[PDB]
Amino acid sequence: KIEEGKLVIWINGDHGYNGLAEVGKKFEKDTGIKVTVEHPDKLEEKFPQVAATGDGPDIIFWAHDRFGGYAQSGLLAEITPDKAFQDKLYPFTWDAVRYNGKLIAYPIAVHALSLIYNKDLLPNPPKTWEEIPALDKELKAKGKSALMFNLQEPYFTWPLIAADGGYAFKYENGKYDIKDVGVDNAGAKAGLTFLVDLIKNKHMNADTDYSIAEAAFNKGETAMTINGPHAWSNIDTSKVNYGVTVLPTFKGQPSKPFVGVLSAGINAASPNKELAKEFLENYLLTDEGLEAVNKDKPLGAVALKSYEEELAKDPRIAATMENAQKGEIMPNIPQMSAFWYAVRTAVINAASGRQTVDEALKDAQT
Ligand SMILES: [Zn+2]
Repeated sequence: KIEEGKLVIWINGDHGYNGLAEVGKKFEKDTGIKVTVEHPDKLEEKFPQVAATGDGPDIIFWAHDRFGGYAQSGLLAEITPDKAFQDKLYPFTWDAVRYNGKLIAYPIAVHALSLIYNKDLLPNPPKTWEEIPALDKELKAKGKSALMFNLQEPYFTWPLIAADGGYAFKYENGKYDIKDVGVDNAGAKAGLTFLVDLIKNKHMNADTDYSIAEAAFNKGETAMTINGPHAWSNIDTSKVNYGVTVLPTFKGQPSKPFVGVLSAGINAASPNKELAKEFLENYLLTDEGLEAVNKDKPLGAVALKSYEEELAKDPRIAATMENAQKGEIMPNIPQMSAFWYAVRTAVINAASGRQTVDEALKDAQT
């Protein structure tokens, strides 16, 4: 069982666990209660195991898309923020931590894809997808290319597919309708066709993955890529003069990336639920608490309005949140997994020519 009278917190080592431990110190220095921050390997797989026997940490930090499965198993306590605290965070971030109508975690950080561009090769990046073919022809006359990004994973291609009407599961009145999938409607077909035409006209290559795209942009071979906040650390080393901006529009509508929310959940077996609430609301989710974690390792964009307004002085972070609000929350329901594999195969088959766009998307509907 979980020990009463202390807080044990699990958070991945790629986040500011040392900064989180300093927040624990301010807590441990005006409450008396000790906070121990641990970063065990594969914590997202260990947590459901230990929490099923009534053990594990008091608080777990992870991407919200895994918290739906935790909540399905009753591993997470229903949190009780009052309306005043809820208004301190962006409303769409609360959508990411709701399961079966219950809030089951506190939103912390916000992740979304943006357009990354080389200011030297391209000082004013394009605003729409439609102008990218001609811009590629201009750059190819100089021996550069316009755009390279990961075509193997649908996380990277979905923003264009979703723009004109494609969607995963219909989201209304706070619930996903698993009987309503929108991968082969007219809008999804239109965006995927534009993608395939880019490959047929040799503006992109179907075999490009994460590594080929990153290496090409970091060496100045291509003018743009598409990636998230975790990729910036590599571009900084390349000394490529780069910027981050809003994704291009398609048919006048914004590209719609899926939004990931780093969230903090309270173990349902914890005897320290009131201590955890005090720590998360009044120490971590403050300007001073988020600053302590951010100075350790950058969080990207954040769900707390007051601190996001300061972080957005960085145009890369402002662009991240702008794309996040133009996108959609990643569904946390279990059917989401069958969606991703289906769309992954459809995009791969349409890009290579194994299937037409219509046939690939139809097979993805079922
Ligand atoms: Zn992150």
